[PDB]
Amino acid sequence: GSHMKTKKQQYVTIKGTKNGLTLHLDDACSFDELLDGLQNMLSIEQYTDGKGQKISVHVKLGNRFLYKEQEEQLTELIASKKDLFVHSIDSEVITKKEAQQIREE
Repeated sequence: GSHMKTKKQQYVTIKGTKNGLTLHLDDACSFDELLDGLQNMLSIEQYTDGKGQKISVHVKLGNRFLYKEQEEQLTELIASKKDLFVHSIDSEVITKKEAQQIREE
């Protein structure tokens, strides 16, 4: 029946039906395996909107520190033809460190 709802703290929503891919995750220190899964699935399935595919991946996680490089590598495939409205951004913490990738292992 009718029931008034208050505000939310941590919600998840993914829109990829007749449009591009608009998803918004609002959770910190939590896994987004149920988010990244659909993200890739929908992008491969169909991102054909018809008017203007909105491919805005807004991962408002926080101090979760997601591996952008993991998503970026797959994004590179679309970046070569980023004529659509694609915009992905998270909430990582900038770290000024010399992370030299040198492995003698």
